[PDB]
Amino acid sequence: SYSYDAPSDFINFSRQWALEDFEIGRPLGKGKFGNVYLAREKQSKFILALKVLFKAQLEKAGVEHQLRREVEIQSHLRHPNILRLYGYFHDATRVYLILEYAPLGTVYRELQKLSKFDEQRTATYITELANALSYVHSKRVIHRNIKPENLLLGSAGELKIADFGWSVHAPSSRRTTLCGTLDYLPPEMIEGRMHDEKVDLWSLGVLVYEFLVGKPPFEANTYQETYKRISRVEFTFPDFVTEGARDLISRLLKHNPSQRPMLREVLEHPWITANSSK
Amino acid sequence: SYSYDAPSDFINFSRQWALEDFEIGRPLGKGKFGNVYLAREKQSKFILALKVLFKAQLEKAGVEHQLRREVEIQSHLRHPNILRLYGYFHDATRVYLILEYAPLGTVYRELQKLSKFDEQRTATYITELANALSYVHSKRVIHRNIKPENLLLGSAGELKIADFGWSVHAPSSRRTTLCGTLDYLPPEMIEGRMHDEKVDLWSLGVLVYEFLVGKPPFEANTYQETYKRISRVEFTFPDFVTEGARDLISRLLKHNPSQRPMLREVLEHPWITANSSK
Ligand SMILES: Nc1ncnc2c1ncn2[C@@H]1O[C@H](COP(=O)(O)OP(=O)(O)NP(=O)(O)O)[C@@H](O)[C@H]1O
Ligand SMILES: Nc1ncnc2c1ncn2[C@@H]1O[C@H](COP(=O)(O)OP(=O)(O)NP(=O)(O)O)[C@@H](O)[C@H]1O
Ligand SMILES: [Mg+2]
Ligand SMILES: [Mg+2]
Ligand SMILES: [Mg+2]
Ligand SMILES: [Mg+2]
Repeated sequence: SYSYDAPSDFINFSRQWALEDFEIGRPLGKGKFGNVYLAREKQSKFILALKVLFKAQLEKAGVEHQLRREVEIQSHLRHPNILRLYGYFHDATRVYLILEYAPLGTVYRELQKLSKFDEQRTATYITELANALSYVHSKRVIHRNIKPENLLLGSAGELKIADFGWSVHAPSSRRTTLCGTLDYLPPEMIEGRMHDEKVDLWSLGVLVYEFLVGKPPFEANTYQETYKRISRVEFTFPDFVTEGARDLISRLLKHNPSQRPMLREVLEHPWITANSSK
Repeated sequence: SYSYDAPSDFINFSRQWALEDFEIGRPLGKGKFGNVYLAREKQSKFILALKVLFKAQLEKAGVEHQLRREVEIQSHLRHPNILRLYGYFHDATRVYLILEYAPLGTVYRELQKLSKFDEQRTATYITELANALSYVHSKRVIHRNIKPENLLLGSAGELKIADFGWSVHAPSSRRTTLCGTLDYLPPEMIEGRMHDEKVDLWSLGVLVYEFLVGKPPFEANTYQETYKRISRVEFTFPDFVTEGARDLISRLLKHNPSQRPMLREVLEHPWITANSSK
């Protein structure tokens, strides 16, 4: 049940994929269902990332259909600021995603090192991110999981959107995380609200805030308090956040999704154009 | 922060409550934040249930405000088929709910013993449940957690609705269980859909099915499959479920909440009146 509408054939980086095509290196990270390994295609010596997923853990979590969406959606996207998915294959026990290797790690880790980004580094990242999301949204795809952990850095330090495991086509009501006993709840208590590409515009506004401040705007001790802060749009600005940054953040963190700007208004925002290098 | 609009004064079952007012017996059950104990008020020797909740665990889960709703809502309800909450009190570390003692246990356990209920036992329970939910809904309260574990049995074998920890006033969009990182999700991805008292009509239909069949209609191996079965109303009937029972169940398990019958149509349904003893 692992036949996707996505490439599975050998690629000459200089016949179906096989595990014997790859040399394996250090783990680049640990996912929930397996590790992502630094890898190399043997013939071309091309460096890639090999995401290994265990079929047993995929099925016990019932996530086999969202994996299909991740593979099919990401493999058909071609953008300099989006992580390539060159193809996939599977054997008896594992599924392998052949991913573009991002050498400079996650924006999450870079934010940990630098504590907070200056306005120019932030505006440049937001330009790259808005460009990539514009391309994603032109395909009617919602990423729905935009956050520093899922933003990788290319060899030139540019942003690469990664982790399309939650991506869907707009509009959608699909949930992302399900917890608790559902057996007795009606549909109106388990189904998510209808949402579209404006979801990623909100996440983009959260990123502008955390890039400049060093912490997310709705941070709280419990899930419930964070839930209320988000639902009621309860956040405040430290005094060092400039007026132009406060304007862009406030325009993006709108409870009404239709009131959030188009990505082109973000790219042309005065604070962005004044501080971005791209 | 544990001052509720609910009784906290001593009651003569034959001055504020104190833990010294009660003799403690065996645990009647184990909740998520503490045990429910068989207890006895010393002066009157009146047998009750003492629900003990640890403030430290309540706050680390951020559930202090839903506890207020549970205490305030349940303590103002007076119905023979609803578990009384006589009052509450708290000390430095714990909150105590003084509950009516239900001698014959949960419907859950009775269903485990009998495997499945005959049509007459089922119809009688549904009559008692519909009567109690009619009273609850007359107060514009949604229980939102109707299931066999939360239905207790009085000394005469009658149903008693229990566990109002999820109860709210209609209409509502409050979630019941929150899981996963919310920090980057927009409101439309974390907020629940608007719902009202029709929620409990769906749960009632699930109960009719499980009472007669012995298993819930949307049972599945994963949360995701169960989610899809509920959202798409995917269930089938074993051949022994009679035509009248199939009619009542199908009328209640409507995806559109407004298409579900009033509780009075349930109480007057031909299958109910033909088989209920109440
Ligand atoms: N192409 C890549 N290049 C470099 N590092 C990568 C790449 N893909 C993944 N990683 C690293 O591996 C980690 C886990 O990958 P990820 O795709 O997020 O797994 P996941 O299970 O789908 N999501 P997560 O729960 O965060 O692990 C990431 O946080 C990165 O640090
Ligand atoms: N008044 C009562 N009389 C008799 N048994 C009771 C009473 N209240 C609770 N119990 C038992 O104690 C168990 C736990 O009580 P409950 O009120 O459900 O705790 P909870 O944490 O709010 N929900 P749960 O997660 O199921 O424990 C129940 O399943 C019953 O078996
Ligand atoms: Mg991730
Ligand atoms: Mg993920
Ligand atoms: Mg319970
Ligand atoms: Mg409960």
